[PDB]
Amino acid sequence: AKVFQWFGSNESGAEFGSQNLPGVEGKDYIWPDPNTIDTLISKGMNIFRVPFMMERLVPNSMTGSPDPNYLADLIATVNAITQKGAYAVVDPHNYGRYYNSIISSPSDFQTFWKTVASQFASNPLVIFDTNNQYHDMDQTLVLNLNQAAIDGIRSAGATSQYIFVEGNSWTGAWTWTNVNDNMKSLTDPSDKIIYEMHQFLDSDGSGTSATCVSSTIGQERITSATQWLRANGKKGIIGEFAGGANDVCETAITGMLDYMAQNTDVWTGAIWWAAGPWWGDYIFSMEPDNGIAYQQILPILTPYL
Repeated sequence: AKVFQWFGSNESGAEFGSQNLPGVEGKDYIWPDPNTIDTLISKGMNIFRVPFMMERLVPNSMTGSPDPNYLADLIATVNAITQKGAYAVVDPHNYGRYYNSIISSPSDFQTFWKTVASQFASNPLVIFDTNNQYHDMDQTLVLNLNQAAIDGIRSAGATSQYIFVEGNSWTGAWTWTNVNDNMKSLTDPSDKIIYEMHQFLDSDGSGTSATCVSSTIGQERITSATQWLRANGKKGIIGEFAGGANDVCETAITGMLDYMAQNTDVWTGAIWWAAGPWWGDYIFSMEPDNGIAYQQILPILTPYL
């Protein structure tokens, strides 16, 4: 694995067009291309995070049965990643919400997670990610949803796999200590919780501009999260990060990762946002062979692979 336990990319597309449910495959959304994943594997990446919509995988009620077609494509994508030996993160890219309403039933969420984990229980290279970027919702609820997900996953017999938990405030690293302290209390009989945090480098942290605040902004924005993980005996991962293809952002990216590399007692690695087949000229596209980050950023990341 060289520098970090995990270093890789998001593989985005199956969650596209979230205003259109169920939406239409090939029109509103698309699954990752196994051939370009293989290229990224060949460059040394060993983790691929796969966003999908909860409502497309389990329509109508989260306690119901899966949609066969969307599930079949999730299964195929996971197997393409893991058959080679890399890790696949199963990411319900749902912001703590289901049909655009806050998930307020931990029991219902636990049933959803038993359903999903049952599909992958024997695969130790699957990582379950409780939900992408909880935000603007009750802090105790976020804790309880993460715990319910863990309980559902382990109840399915999926005991070998790591579980990525996410906090409130869009799971931002720079905001973590201000809001997410209660997340320290999560329990897991397999002792494989990783605290996933996200971090962008533009002024407001939204990850929507190619301009970075400064050449040190990434390393600055993760220092207090690093100390929190260490003080509480936890492990973390950066599950979503990017910067534009310019000198300032390239320096900020390297400085962030160099800082994480001297703090591997807590940091397990990082996952770029994003590859996937429908990004075109996106400022952060890691998609081989022509994404701008694949061409201009990947060369600066090779030291960590």
